[PDB]
Amino acid sequence: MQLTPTFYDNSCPNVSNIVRDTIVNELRSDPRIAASILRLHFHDCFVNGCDASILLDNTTSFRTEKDAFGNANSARGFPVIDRMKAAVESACPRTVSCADLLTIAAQQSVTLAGGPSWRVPLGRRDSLQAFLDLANANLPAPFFTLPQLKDSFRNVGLNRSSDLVALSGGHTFGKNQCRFIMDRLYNFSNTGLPDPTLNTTYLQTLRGLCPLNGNLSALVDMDLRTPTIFDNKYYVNLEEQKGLIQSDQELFSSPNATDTIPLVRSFANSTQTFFNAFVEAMDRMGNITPLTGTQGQIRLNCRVVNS
Ligand code: HEM
Ligand SMILES: COc1cc(/C=C/C(=O)O)ccc1O
Ligand SMILES: [Ca+2]
Ligand SMILES: [Ca+2]
Ligand code: NA
Repeated sequence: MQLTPTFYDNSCPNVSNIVRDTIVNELRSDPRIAASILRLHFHDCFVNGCDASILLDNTTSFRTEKDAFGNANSARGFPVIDRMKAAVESACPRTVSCADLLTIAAQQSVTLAGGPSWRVPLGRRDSLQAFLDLANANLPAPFFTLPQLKDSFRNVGLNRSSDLVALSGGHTFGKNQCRFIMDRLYNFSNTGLPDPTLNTTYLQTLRGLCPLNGNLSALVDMDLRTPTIFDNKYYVNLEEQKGLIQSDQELFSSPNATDTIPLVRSFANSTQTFFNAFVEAMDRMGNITPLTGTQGQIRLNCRVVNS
Protein backbone atom coordinates (compact mmCIF):
# COMPACT_ATOMS: atom_id res chain seq x y z
CA MET A 1 0.00 0.00 0.00
CA GLN A 2 2.29 2.74 -1.33
CA LEU A 3 1.77 6.43 -0.62
CA THR A 4 -0.44 8.36 -3.04
CA PRO A 5 -1.19 12.09 -3.46
CA THR A 6 -4.90 11.30 -3.88
CA PHE A 7 -5.22 9.50 -0.54
CA TYR A 8 -7.68 12.03 0.88
CA ASP A 9 -9.42 13.17 -2.31
CA ASN A 10 -12.61 11.42 -1.14
CA SER A 11 -12.30 11.35 2.66
CA CYS A 12 -10.99 14.92 3.13
CA PRO A 13 -10.54 16.77 -0.20
CA ASN A 14 -10.19 20.05 1.69
CA VAL A 15 -7.35 18.97 3.99
CA SER A 16 -4.65 20.87 2.07
CA ASN A 17 -6.81 24.00 2.05
CA ILE A 18 -7.38 23.85 5.81
CA VAL A 19 -3.64 23.43 6.40
CA ARG A 20 -2.83 26.37 4.11
CA ASP A 21 -5.32 28.74 5.77
CA THR A 22 -3.93 27.89 9.20
CA ILE A 23 -0.40 28.72 8.06
CA VAL A 24 -1.46 31.90 6.25
CA ASN A 25 -3.12 33.09 9.45
CA GLU A 26 -0.15 32.19 11.65
CA LEU A 27 2.32 33.88 9.29
CA ARG A 28 0.84 37.29 10.12
CA SER A 29 1.86 37.10 13.77
CA ASP A 30 4.87 34.83 13.18
CA PRO A 31 6.61 35.13 9.77
CA ARG A 32 9.01 32.36 10.82
CA ILE A 33 6.36 29.64 11.21
CA ALA A 34 6.68 28.43 7.61
CA ALA A 35 10.39 27.68 8.03
CA SER A 36 9.74 26.18 11.46
CA ILE A 37 7.10 23.79 10.09
CA LEU A 38 9.33 22.56 7.27
CA ARG A 39 12.03 21.77 9.80
CA LEU A 40 9.57 19.84 11.98
CA HIS A 41 8.79 17.55 9.03
CA PHE A 42 12.51 17.04 8.39
CA HIS A 43 13.11 16.13 12.05
CA ASP A 44 10.10 13.80 11.93
CA CYS A 45 11.27 11.90 8.85
CA PHE A 46 14.86 11.44 10.02
CA VAL A 47 13.72 9.52 13.09
CA ASN A 48 11.90 6.25 12.41
CA GLY A 49 10.46 7.85 9.30
CA CYS A 50 7.71 10.40 8.83
CA ASP A 51 5.37 8.98 11.49
CA ALA A 52 4.69 12.10 13.60
CA SER A 53 6.77 10.55 16.37
CA ILE A 54 8.30 13.98 16.99
CA LEU A 55 4.89 15.45 17.86
CA LEU A 56 4.46 13.14 20.86
CA ASP A 57 4.89 14.61 24.33
CA ASN A 58 6.64 12.99 27.30
CA THR A 59 5.05 9.83 28.76
CA THR A 60 5.96 7.50 31.62
CA SER A 61 6.76 4.86 29.00
CA PHE A 62 8.95 6.91 26.64
CA ARG A 63 10.76 10.25 26.54
CA THR A 64 9.78 12.88 23.99
CA GLU A 65 11.97 13.60 20.97
CA LYS A 66 11.40 17.24 21.85
CA ASP A 67 14.17 16.89 24.43
CA ALA A 68 16.70 15.74 21.82
CA PHE A 69 19.80 17.89 21.37
CA GLY A 70 18.56 18.84 17.90
CA ASN A 71 15.06 19.75 19.09
CA ALA A 72 15.42 21.13 22.62
CA ASN A 73 15.04 24.92 22.65
CA SER A 74 15.18 24.80 18.86
CA ALA A 75 12.20 23.05 17.25
CA ARG A 76 9.00 25.12 17.34
CA GLY A 77 5.52 25.49 15.90
CA PHE A 78 3.96 22.60 17.80
CA PRO A 79 0.92 24.68 18.91
CA VAL A 80 0.27 25.57 15.27
CA ILE A 81 0.19 21.88 14.34
CA ASP A 82 -2.41 21.30 17.07
CA ARG A 83 -4.53 24.10 15.61
CA MET A 84 -4.63 22.79 12.05
CA LYS A 85 -5.08 19.28 13.43
CA ALA A 86 -8.14 20.41 15.39
CA ALA A 87 -9.51 22.18 12.31
CA VAL A 88 -8.99 19.10 10.16
CA GLU A 89 -10.56 16.84 12.79
CA SER A 90 -13.69 19.02 12.62
CA ALA A 91 -13.89 18.90 8.83
CA CYS A 92 -13.01 15.21 8.68
CA PRO A 93 -13.11 13.26 11.98
CA ARG A 94 -10.50 10.56 12.54
CA THR A 95 -9.31 10.72 8.92
CA VAL A 96 -6.00 12.57 8.48
CA SER A 97 -2.96 11.26 10.34
CA CYS A 98 -0.62 13.67 12.09
CA ALA A 99 2.21 12.28 9.94
CA ASP A 100 0.37 13.24 6.75
CA LEU A 101 -0.79 16.55 8.23
CA LEU A 102 2.81 17.56 8.97
CA THR A 103 3.91 16.53 5.48
CA ILE A 104 1.20 18.67 3.87
CA ALA A 105 2.04 21.51 6.27
CA ALA A 106 5.68 21.36 5.21
CA GLN A 107 4.78 21.48 1.51
CA GLN A 108 2.30 24.33 1.97
CA SER A 109 4.85 26.25 4.06
CA VAL A 110 7.34 26.00 1.19
CA THR A 111 4.78 27.14 -1.38
CA LEU A 112 3.52 30.00 0.80
CA ALA A 113 7.11 31.23 1.16
CA GLY A 114 7.35 31.40 -2.63
CA GLY A 115 8.65 27.92 -3.32
CA PRO A 116 7.41 25.19 -5.66
CA SER A 117 3.87 23.84 -5.47
CA TRP A 118 3.11 20.12 -5.69
CA ARG A 119 0.95 17.37 -4.20
CA VAL A 120 2.84 15.26 -1.69
CA PRO A 121 2.25 11.48 -1.50
CA LEU A 122 -0.11 10.59 1.37
CA GLY A 123 -1.30 7.61 3.39
CA ARG A 124 1.18 7.71 6.27
CA ARG A 125 0.06 6.66 9.74
CA ASP A 126 1.06 7.73 13.24
CA SER A 127 3.64 6.03 15.45
CA LEU A 128 2.75 4.42 18.77
CA GLN A 129 5.86 5.80 20.46
CA ALA A 130 8.57 8.48 20.34
CA PHE A 131 12.29 7.81 19.81
CA LEU A 132 14.51 10.19 21.77
CA ASP A 133 17.70 8.12 21.58
CA LEU A 134 17.19 7.56 17.86
CA ALA A 135 16.69 11.31 17.38
CA ASN A 136 19.96 12.03 19.18
CA ALA A 137 21.78 9.53 16.98
CA ASN A 138 20.08 10.29 13.64
CA LEU A 139 19.61 14.05 13.49
CA PRO A 140 22.61 15.72 11.80
CA ALA A 141 24.47 18.54 13.56
CA PRO A 142 25.69 21.92 12.21
CA PHE A 143 29.28 20.98 13.09
CA PHE A 144 29.16 17.85 10.92
CA THR A 145 31.77 17.50 8.18
CA LEU A 146 30.55 16.71 4.65
CA PRO A 147 31.32 12.99 5.07
CA GLN A 148 29.29 13.02 8.29
CA LEU A 149 26.39 14.85 6.62
CA LYS A 150 26.35 12.29 3.82
CA ASP A 151 26.51 9.45 6.35
CA SER A 152 23.57 10.91 8.27
CA PHE A 153 21.43 11.09 5.14
CA ARG A 154 22.43 7.63 3.89
CA ASN A 155 21.66 6.28 7.37
CA VAL A 156 17.97 7.16 6.97
CA GLY A 157 17.77 6.05 3.34
CA LEU A 158 18.79 9.09 1.27
CA ASN A 159 21.88 8.03 -0.71
CA ARG A 160 21.96 10.81 -3.29
CA SER A 161 24.15 13.86 -2.91
CA SER A 162 21.29 15.59 -4.72
CA ASP A 163 19.02 14.81 -1.76
CA LEU A 164 21.55 16.39 0.62
CA VAL A 165 22.25 19.48 -1.47
CA ALA A 166 18.62 20.13 -2.43
CA LEU A 167 17.18 19.55 1.04
CA SER A 168 19.88 21.75 2.58
CA GLY A 169 18.19 24.47 0.52
CA GLY A 170 15.65 24.55 3.30
CA HIS A 171 18.06 27.06 4.80
CA THR A 172 16.92 29.56 2.20
CA PHE A 173 14.76 30.93 5.02
CA GLY A 174 14.32 30.67 8.79
CA LYS A 175 16.59 31.49 11.74
CA ASN A 176 19.72 30.09 13.41
CA GLN A 177 21.00 30.70 16.95
CA CYS A 178 24.40 32.28 17.60
CA ARG A 179 25.26 29.17 19.60
CA PHE A 180 25.68 27.11 16.44
CA ILE A 181 28.27 29.35 14.77
CA MET A 182 30.32 30.64 17.72
CA ASP A 183 33.07 28.17 16.83
CA ARG A 184 33.23 29.36 13.21
CA LEU A 185 33.46 32.95 14.42
CA TYR A 186 36.18 32.71 17.08
CA ASN A 187 37.63 29.22 17.51
CA PHE A 188 37.00 26.71 14.74
CA SER A 189 38.02 23.11 15.42
CA ASN A 190 40.28 24.24 18.29
CA THR A 191 42.44 26.22 15.86
CA GLY A 192 41.94 29.40 17.85
CA LEU A 193 40.87 31.10 14.63
CA PRO A 194 37.64 31.62 12.68
CA ASP A 195 36.59 29.09 10.02
CA PRO A 196 38.65 29.96 6.89
CA THR A 197 35.74 28.99 4.65
CA LEU A 198 33.64 31.84 6.02
CA ASN A 199 33.77 35.06 3.99
CA THR A 200 35.79 37.59 6.01
CA THR A 201 33.34 40.43 5.42
CA TYR A 202 30.39 38.28 6.50
CA LEU A 203 32.50 37.13 9.45
CA GLN A 204 32.60 40.70 10.76
CA THR A 205 28.83 41.05 10.41
CA LEU A 206 28.17 37.75 12.19
CA ARG A 207 30.57 38.65 15.00
CA GLY A 208 28.55 41.82 15.50
CA LEU A 209 25.36 39.79 15.80
CA CYS A 210 27.05 37.10 17.87
CA PRO A 211 29.80 38.59 20.07
CA LEU A 212 31.93 36.44 22.37
CA ASN A 213 30.26 35.74 25.71
CA GLY A 214 27.07 37.14 24.21
CA ASN A 215 23.52 35.78 24.09
CA LEU A 216 23.90 32.39 22.42
CA SER A 217 20.14 32.23 21.80
CA ALA A 218 20.14 35.36 19.62
CA LEU A 219 18.76 34.59 16.15
CA VAL A 220 20.46 35.10 12.78
CA ASP A 221 18.92 34.64 9.31
CA MET A 222 20.00 31.43 7.58
CA ASP A 223 19.91 33.29 4.23
CA LEU A 224 21.35 36.82 4.28
CA ARG A 225 19.90 37.56 0.83
CA THR A 226 16.20 36.69 1.21
CA PRO A 227 15.63 35.68 4.89
CA THR A 228 11.95 34.76 4.48
CA ILE A 229 11.67 33.90 0.79
CA PHE A 230 12.01 30.32 -0.42
CA ASP A 231 14.35 30.61 -3.38
CA ASN A 232 17.76 29.52 -4.63
CA LYS A 233 19.61 32.44 -3.01
CA TYR A 234 20.93 30.02 -0.39
CA TYR A 235 23.22 28.49 -3.02
CA VAL A 236 24.42 31.84 -4.29
CA ASN A 237 25.61 32.49 -0.71
CA LEU A 238 27.59 29.24 -0.63
CA GLU A 239 29.44 30.18 -3.81
CA GLU A 240 30.57 33.34 -2.00
CA GLN A 241 31.48 31.47 1.19
CA LYS A 242 28.44 32.95 2.89
CA GLY A 243 26.83 29.74 4.10
CA LEU A 244 25.80 30.40 7.72
CA ILE A 245 26.51 27.11 9.47
CA GLN A 246 29.41 24.74 8.89
CA SER A 247 27.15 22.10 7.35
CA ASP A 248 26.02 24.65 4.72
CA GLN A 249 29.46 25.81 3.58
CA GLU A 250 30.79 22.25 3.56
CA LEU A 251 28.56 21.48 0.58
CA PHE A 252 30.72 23.81 -1.50
CA SER A 253 34.07 23.99 0.31
CA SER A 254 34.71 20.50 1.69
CA PRO A 255 37.63 18.48 0.28
CA ASN A 256 34.96 15.80 -0.24
CA ALA A 257 32.65 18.16 -2.18
CA THR A 258 33.70 17.03 -5.65
CA ASP A 259 30.17 15.73 -6.16
CA THR A 260 28.25 18.44 -4.30
CA ILE A 261 29.98 21.49 -5.82
CA PRO A 262 28.38 20.95 -9.26
CA LEU A 263 24.95 20.55 -7.63
CA VAL A 264 25.36 23.77 -5.64
CA ARG A 265 26.29 25.66 -8.81
CA SER A 266 23.44 24.08 -10.77
CA PHE A 267 20.90 25.16 -8.15
CA ALA A 268 22.45 28.61 -7.93
CA ASN A 269 22.23 29.03 -11.71
CA SER A 270 18.62 27.96 -12.16
CA THR A 271 15.65 28.28 -9.83
CA GLN A 272 13.88 25.69 -11.97
CA THR A 273 16.68 23.18 -11.51
CA PHE A 274 16.66 23.74 -7.74
CA PHE A 275 12.88 23.64 -7.34
CA ASN A 276 12.63 20.39 -9.30
CA ALA A 277 15.38 18.79 -7.24
CA PHE A 278 13.85 20.04 -3.98
CA VAL A 279 10.46 18.52 -4.75
CA GLU A 280 12.07 15.25 -5.81
CA ALA A 281 14.20 15.16 -2.65
CA MET A 282 11.27 16.19 -0.46
CA ASP A 283 9.13 13.33 -1.74
CA ARG A 284 11.98 10.88 -1.19
CA MET A 285 12.42 12.09 2.40
CA GLY A 286 8.66 11.89 2.90
CA ASN A 287 8.83 8.27 1.74
CA ILE A 288 11.14 7.19 4.57
CA THR A 289 9.87 4.07 6.38
CA PRO A 290 6.22 5.13 6.60
CA LEU A 291 3.57 3.22 8.52
CA THR A 292 0.65 2.41 6.20
CA GLY A 293 -2.53 0.38 5.93
CA THR A 294 -3.55 -0.68 9.43
CA GLN A 295 -0.10 -0.11 10.93
CA GLY A 296 -0.06 2.49 13.69
CA GLN A 297 -3.10 4.71 13.96
CA ILE A 298 -4.83 7.95 13.09
CA ARG A 299 -3.92 10.04 16.11
CA LEU A 300 -6.74 12.38 17.21
CA ASN A 301 -4.39 14.54 19.31
CA CYS A 302 -0.88 14.65 17.80
CA ARG A 303 0.67 14.98 21.26
CA VAL A 304 -0.59 11.63 22.52
CA VAL A 305 -1.31 8.10 21.33
CA ASN A 306 -5.02 7.21 21.10
CA SER A 307 -6.55 5.53 24.14
C1 HEM B 1 22.10 18.86 6.32
C2 HEM B 1 21.85 18.81 7.72
C3 HEM B 1 21.25 19.86 8.40
C4 HEM B 1 21.73 20.41 9.53
C5 HEM B 1 23.03 20.04 10.24
C6 HEM B 1 20.78 21.41 9.96
C7 HEM B 1 20.99 22.28 11.06
C8 HEM B 1 20.09 23.30 11.45
C9 HEM B 1 20.30 24.17 12.59
C10 HEM B 1 21.52 24.14 13.53
C11 HEM B 1 19.28 25.08 12.57
C12 HEM B 1 19.07 26.21 13.57
C13 HEM B 1 18.21 25.76 14.74
C14 HEM B 1 18.07 26.82 15.82
O1 HEM B 1 18.67 27.90 15.66
O2 HEM B 1 17.36 26.57 16.81
C15 HEM B 1 18.45 24.78 11.42
C16 HEM B 1 17.32 25.54 11.01
C17 HEM B 1 16.46 25.18 9.97
N1 HEM B 1 16.63 24.05 9.15
FE1 HEM B 1 18.24 22.90 8.99
N2 HEM B 1 19.72 21.48 9.07
C18 HEM B 1 19.96 20.48 8.15
C19 HEM B 1 19.06 20.11 7.13
C20 HEM B 1 17.79 20.65 6.95
C21 HEM B 1 16.77 20.10 6.08
C22 HEM B 1 16.90 18.75 5.36
C23 HEM B 1 15.68 20.93 6.14
C24 HEM B 1 14.42 20.80 5.57
C25 HEM B 1 14.25 20.55 4.17
C26 HEM B 1 16.03 21.97 7.08
C27 HEM B 1 15.24 23.10 7.34
C28 HEM B 1 15.51 24.05 8.32
C29 HEM B 1 14.75 25.27 8.50
C30 HEM B 1 13.58 25.71 7.65
C31 HEM B 1 15.30 25.95 9.54
C32 HEM B 1 14.74 27.21 10.22
C33 HEM B 1 13.80 26.78 11.34
C34 HEM B 1 13.19 27.94 12.11
O3 HEM B 1 13.49 29.10 11.78
O4 HEM B 1 12.41 27.67 13.04
N3 HEM B 1 17.31 21.78 7.61
N4 HEM B 1 18.96 23.69 10.72
C1 LIG C 1 -14.56 22.60 6.93
O1 LIG C 1 -13.63 23.52 7.50
C2 LIG C 1 -12.86 24.30 6.67
C3 LIG C 1 -12.88 24.29 5.27
C4 LIG C 1 -12.04 25.13 4.52
C5 LIG C 1 -12.05 25.12 3.06
C6 LIG C 1 -11.34 25.83 2.18
C7 LIG C 1 -11.51 25.68 0.73
O2 LIG C 1 -12.34 24.86 0.25
O3 LIG C 1 -10.76 26.41 -0.03
C8 LIG C 1 -11.17 25.99 5.22
C9 LIG C 1 -11.15 26.01 6.59
C10 LIG C 1 -11.99 25.17 7.35
O4 LIG C 1 -11.95 25.21 8.71
CA1 LIG D 1 9.57 10.33 13.07
CA1 LIG E 1 15.84 32.89 0.63
NA1 NA F 1 13.51 5.80 -0.95
